[PDB]
Amino acid sequence: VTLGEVWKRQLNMLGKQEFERYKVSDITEVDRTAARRYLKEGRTDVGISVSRGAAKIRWLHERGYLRITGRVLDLGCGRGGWSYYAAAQKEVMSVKGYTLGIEGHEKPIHMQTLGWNIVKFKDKSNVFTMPTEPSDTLLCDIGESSSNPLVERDRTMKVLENFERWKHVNTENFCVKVLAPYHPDVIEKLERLQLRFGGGIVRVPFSRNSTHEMYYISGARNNITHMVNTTSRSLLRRMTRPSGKAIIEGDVFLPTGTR
Ligand SMILES: Nc1ncnc2c1ncn2[C@@H]1O[C@H](C[C@@H](N)CC[C@H](N)C(=O)O)[C@@H](O)[C@H]1O
Repeated sequence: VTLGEVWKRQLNMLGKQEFERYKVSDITEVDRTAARRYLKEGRTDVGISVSRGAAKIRWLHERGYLRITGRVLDLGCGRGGWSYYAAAQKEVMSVKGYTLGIEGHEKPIHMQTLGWNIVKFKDKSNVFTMPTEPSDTLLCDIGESSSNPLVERDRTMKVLENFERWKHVNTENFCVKVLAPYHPDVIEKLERLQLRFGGGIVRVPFSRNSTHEMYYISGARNNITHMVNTTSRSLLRRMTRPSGKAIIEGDVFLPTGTR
């Protein structure tokens, strides 16, 4: 019924080469070559980011959709790309990152980029079972893709329900992943969250066309349905006229040392 639902159905029907071409079409992308080379040599001292995810929070921060201040909580921190980006910012007092870490490449990776000494990581943490704690800036980047839209809907609602649980009175700043924002249930829930907490929703250009993920943020006020639909239209437009080419820019580089 929604344009996002049409997008998801069409996406799932794409042939293999069509899918690969489509997913990068007109997206923005950071060049990860430098960071990967250094990490391969165990060079944790260097001013690099541990993940591609850092590019998303940099865009959100630099473009004024999110202020990053005080006590930062990073729910689903993974390797720590957002946590280390936050730690380098002058208004940040501390960072606590929690993540499941049920694989491997997806546990926190220690680094010595700026403010590393004010970051504390806890692996094997389920943020859904944990008690909440206060924060000034609440970040959450959880939402695991599924070809099944109903699974994506369920996962999104769970994340939003838990976000509301964690969203404290002193939480002025927030950024939550909305995996599948186009589902009517998700739109309806976000609208009620917005009445309580204000804020708005945004598409980060570093997201692949193969996901409809958007971010609910504190830094801008906008119309949820309008913003989601505009993204659905962009995604469908790219599907009918795919360039097959991403726009590559410089990675998230950071200063180094203690704070
Ligand atoms: N219930 C949960 N509790 C804690 N972490 C989770 C949960 N579900 C998923 N995760 C983790 O959340 C992470 C999401 C990642 N996309 C985060 C990337 C991160 N923002 C970065 O820049 O590196 C994954 O590593 C998941 O393992």
